[PDB]
Amino acid sequence: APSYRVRRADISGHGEEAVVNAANAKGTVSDGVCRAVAKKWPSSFKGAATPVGTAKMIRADGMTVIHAVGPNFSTVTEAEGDRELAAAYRAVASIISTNNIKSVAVPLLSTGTFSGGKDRVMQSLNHLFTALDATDADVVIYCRDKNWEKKIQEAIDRR
Ligand SMILES: Nc1ncnc2c1ncn2[C@@H]1O[C@H](COP(=O)(O)OP(=O)(O)OC[C@@H](O)[C@@H](O)[C@@H](O)CO)[C@@H](O)[C@H]1O
Repeated sequence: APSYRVRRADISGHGEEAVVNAANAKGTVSDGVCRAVAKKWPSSFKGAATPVGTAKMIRADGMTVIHAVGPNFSTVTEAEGDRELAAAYRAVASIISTNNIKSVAVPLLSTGTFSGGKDRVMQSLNHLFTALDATDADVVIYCRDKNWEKKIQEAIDRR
Protein backbone atom coordinates (compact mmCIF):
# COMPACT_ATOMS: atom_id res chain seq x y z
CA ALA A 1 0.00 0.00 0.00
CA PRO A 2 1.15 3.61 -0.64
CA SER A 3 2.05 6.05 2.21
CA TYR A 4 1.09 9.80 2.09
CA ARG A 5 2.97 12.74 3.68
CA VAL A 6 2.67 16.54 3.13
CA ARG A 7 5.55 19.06 3.08
CA ARG A 8 5.21 22.85 2.97
CA ALA A 9 8.37 23.36 0.87
CA ASP A 10 9.56 24.22 -2.66
CA ILE A 11 8.99 20.91 -4.57
CA SER A 12 12.39 21.50 -6.34
CA GLY A 13 13.98 20.53 -2.93
CA HIS A 14 12.11 17.15 -2.69
CA GLY A 15 13.94 13.98 -1.48
CA GLU A 16 11.89 11.47 -3.59
CA GLU A 17 12.88 9.27 -6.61
CA ALA A 18 10.57 11.23 -8.98
CA VAL A 19 8.71 14.57 -9.18
CA VAL A 20 5.38 15.46 -10.81
CA ASN A 21 5.37 18.77 -12.69
CA ALA A 22 1.97 20.55 -12.85
CA ALA A 23 2.55 21.00 -16.60
CA ASN A 24 0.79 22.69 -19.52
CA ALA A 25 0.01 20.73 -22.72
CA LYS A 26 2.60 22.74 -24.76
CA GLY A 27 5.51 21.81 -22.41
CA THR A 28 6.38 25.52 -21.89
CA VAL A 29 7.92 27.01 -18.72
CA SER A 30 5.61 29.50 -16.95
CA ASP A 31 4.71 30.61 -13.38
CA GLY A 32 3.96 27.85 -10.85
CA VAL A 33 5.48 24.43 -10.03
CA CYS A 34 6.83 24.39 -13.64
CA ARG A 35 9.22 27.31 -13.07
CA ALA A 36 10.81 25.50 -10.04
CA VAL A 37 11.12 22.20 -12.02
CA ALA A 38 12.66 24.10 -15.03
CA LYS A 39 15.29 25.80 -12.76
CA LYS A 40 16.36 22.56 -11.00
CA TRP A 41 16.08 20.10 -13.99
CA PRO A 42 16.14 22.31 -17.13
CA SER A 43 16.61 19.46 -19.71
CA SER A 44 13.45 17.68 -18.33
CA PHE A 45 11.31 19.96 -20.64
CA LYS A 46 12.73 18.57 -23.96
CA GLY A 47 9.75 16.98 -25.83
CA ALA A 48 7.52 17.19 -22.68
CA ALA A 49 4.38 18.44 -24.57
CA THR A 50 1.45 16.05 -23.85
CA PRO A 51 -2.34 16.53 -24.08
CA VAL A 52 -4.59 17.66 -21.17
CA GLY A 53 -5.42 14.68 -18.89
CA THR A 54 -2.19 12.77 -19.74
CA ALA A 55 1.34 12.58 -18.31
CA LYS A 56 4.77 12.19 -19.91
CA MET A 57 7.92 11.04 -18.08
CA ILE A 58 11.61 11.84 -18.77
CA ARG A 59 14.86 10.99 -16.96
CA ALA A 60 17.03 14.15 -17.13
CA ASP A 61 19.44 15.98 -14.79
CA GLY A 62 19.65 12.85 -12.51
CA MET A 63 15.87 13.04 -11.81
CA THR A 64 12.67 11.33 -13.02
CA VAL A 65 10.23 14.14 -14.01
CA ILE A 66 6.56 13.31 -14.73
CA HIS A 67 4.84 16.14 -16.68
CA ALA A 68 1.14 15.82 -15.73
CA VAL A 69 -1.33 18.20 -17.47
CA GLY A 70 -4.36 19.01 -15.30
CA PRO A 71 -7.33 20.77 -16.96
CA ASN A 72 -7.56 24.58 -17.01
CA PHE A 73 -10.99 25.06 -15.33
CA SER A 74 -11.42 28.36 -17.30
CA THR A 75 -11.56 26.25 -20.54
CA VAL A 76 -13.77 23.21 -19.66
CA THR A 77 -17.11 22.68 -17.89
CA GLU A 78 -16.82 21.66 -14.20
CA ALA A 79 -17.80 18.03 -15.00
CA GLU A 80 -15.37 17.87 -18.00
CA GLY A 81 -12.54 19.31 -15.82
CA ASP A 82 -13.29 16.82 -13.02
CA ARG A 83 -12.98 13.89 -15.54
CA GLU A 84 -9.72 15.32 -17.03
CA LEU A 85 -8.21 15.95 -13.55
CA ALA A 86 -8.98 12.32 -12.55
CA ALA A 87 -7.37 11.17 -15.87
CA ALA A 88 -4.17 13.24 -15.28
CA TYR A 89 -3.63 11.63 -11.82
CA ARG A 90 -4.39 8.10 -13.18
CA ALA A 91 -1.75 8.72 -15.95
CA VAL A 92 0.72 9.71 -13.13
CA ALA A 93 -0.17 6.52 -11.13
CA SER A 94 0.34 4.33 -14.28
CA ILE A 95 3.82 5.86 -14.86
CA ILE A 96 4.73 5.31 -11.13
CA SER A 97 3.67 1.61 -11.08
CA THR A 98 5.01 0.63 -14.59
CA ASN A 99 8.46 2.23 -13.92
CA ASN A 100 8.83 0.76 -10.35
CA ILE A 101 9.06 4.32 -8.89
CA LYS A 102 9.37 3.89 -5.08
CA SER A 103 8.65 7.52 -3.99
CA VAL A 104 7.25 10.63 -5.72
CA ALA A 105 6.85 14.37 -4.91
CA VAL A 106 3.40 15.56 -6.14
CA PRO A 107 1.88 19.07 -6.28
CA LEU A 108 -1.93 19.54 -6.39
CA LEU A 109 -2.74 19.71 -10.14
CA SER A 110 -5.22 22.40 -11.31
CA THR A 111 -5.15 24.26 -7.90
CA GLY A 112 -3.15 27.34 -9.07
CA THR A 113 -2.93 28.81 -12.63
CA PHE A 114 -5.51 26.23 -13.84
CA SER A 115 -8.00 26.57 -10.89
CA GLY A 116 -10.31 29.03 -12.77
CA GLY A 117 -10.08 31.23 -9.62
CA LYS A 118 -11.70 28.56 -7.36
CA ASP A 119 -10.35 26.68 -4.27
CA ARG A 120 -9.84 23.12 -5.67
CA VAL A 121 -7.52 21.73 -2.92
CA MET A 122 -10.01 19.00 -1.80
CA GLN A 123 -11.15 18.19 -5.41
CA SER A 124 -7.48 17.77 -6.54
CA LEU A 125 -6.37 15.91 -3.34
CA ASN A 126 -9.31 13.40 -3.59
CA HIS A 127 -8.31 12.54 -7.24
CA LEU A 128 -4.63 12.30 -6.12
CA PHE A 129 -5.59 9.76 -3.36
CA THR A 130 -7.94 7.73 -5.65
CA ALA A 131 -5.28 7.44 -8.43
CA LEU A 132 -2.09 6.89 -6.32
CA ASP A 133 -3.91 4.34 -4.08
CA ALA A 134 -3.34 2.03 -7.15
CA THR A 135 0.49 2.28 -6.51
CA ASP A 136 2.90 1.03 -3.77
CA ALA A 137 4.84 4.37 -3.88
CA ASP A 138 5.62 6.65 -0.90
CA VAL A 139 3.84 9.88 -1.95
CA VAL A 140 4.96 13.28 -0.61
CA ILE A 141 2.46 16.07 -1.39
CA TYR A 142 4.06 19.54 -1.76
CA CYS A 143 2.32 22.90 -1.07
CA ARG A 144 3.43 26.49 -0.17
CA ASP A 145 0.36 27.54 1.94
CA LYS A 146 0.25 26.83 5.74
CA ASN A 147 -3.60 26.42 5.64
CA TRP A 148 -3.32 24.02 2.61
CA GLU A 149 -0.66 22.02 4.57
CA LYS A 150 -3.12 21.58 7.53
CA LYS A 151 -6.12 20.79 5.22
CA ILE A 152 -3.94 18.18 3.41
CA GLN A 153 -2.65 16.70 6.73
CA GLU A 154 -6.28 16.57 8.07
CA ALA A 155 -7.39 14.73 4.84
CA ILE A 156 -4.40 12.27 5.13
CA ASP A 157 -5.33 11.67 8.84
CA ARG A 158 -9.08 11.00 8.11
CA ARG A 159 -7.66 7.95 6.18
N1 LIG B 1 7.68 25.43 -6.20
C1 LIG B 1 6.56 24.91 -5.64
N2 LIG B 1 6.60 23.95 -4.69
C2 LIG B 1 5.47 23.44 -4.15
N3 LIG B 1 4.23 23.85 -4.51
C3 LIG B 1 4.06 24.81 -5.46
C4 LIG B 1 5.24 25.40 -6.09
N4 LIG B 1 4.81 26.31 -6.98
C5 LIG B 1 3.46 26.30 -6.93
N5 LIG B 1 3.02 25.42 -6.02
C6 LIG B 1 1.62 25.09 -5.69
O1 LIG B 1 1.31 23.92 -6.46
C7 LIG B 1 -0.06 23.96 -6.89
C8 LIG B 1 -0.16 23.83 -8.39
O2 LIG B 1 0.13 25.11 -8.93
P1 LIG B 1 0.36 25.40 -10.47
O3 LIG B 1 -0.26 26.76 -10.65
O4 LIG B 1 1.83 25.24 -10.78
O5 LIG B 1 -0.48 24.18 -11.15
P2 LIG B 1 -1.75 24.21 -12.16
O6 LIG B 1 -2.89 24.94 -11.50
O7 LIG B 1 -1.91 22.76 -12.55
O8 LIG B 1 -1.20 25.06 -13.40
C9 LIG B 1 -0.12 24.59 -14.22
C10 LIG B 1 0.46 25.80 -14.94
O9 LIG B 1 0.96 26.67 -13.93
C11 LIG B 1 1.51 25.44 -16.01
O10 LIG B 1 1.49 26.45 -17.04
C12 LIG B 1 2.95 25.23 -15.55
O11 LIG B 1 3.83 26.03 -16.38
C13 LIG B 1 3.19 25.57 -14.10
O12 LIG B 1 3.23 24.72 -13.22
C14 LIG B 1 -0.60 25.27 -6.36
O13 LIG B 1 -1.25 24.98 -5.14
C15 LIG B 1 0.59 26.14 -6.08
O14 LIG B 1 0.36 27.08 -5.03
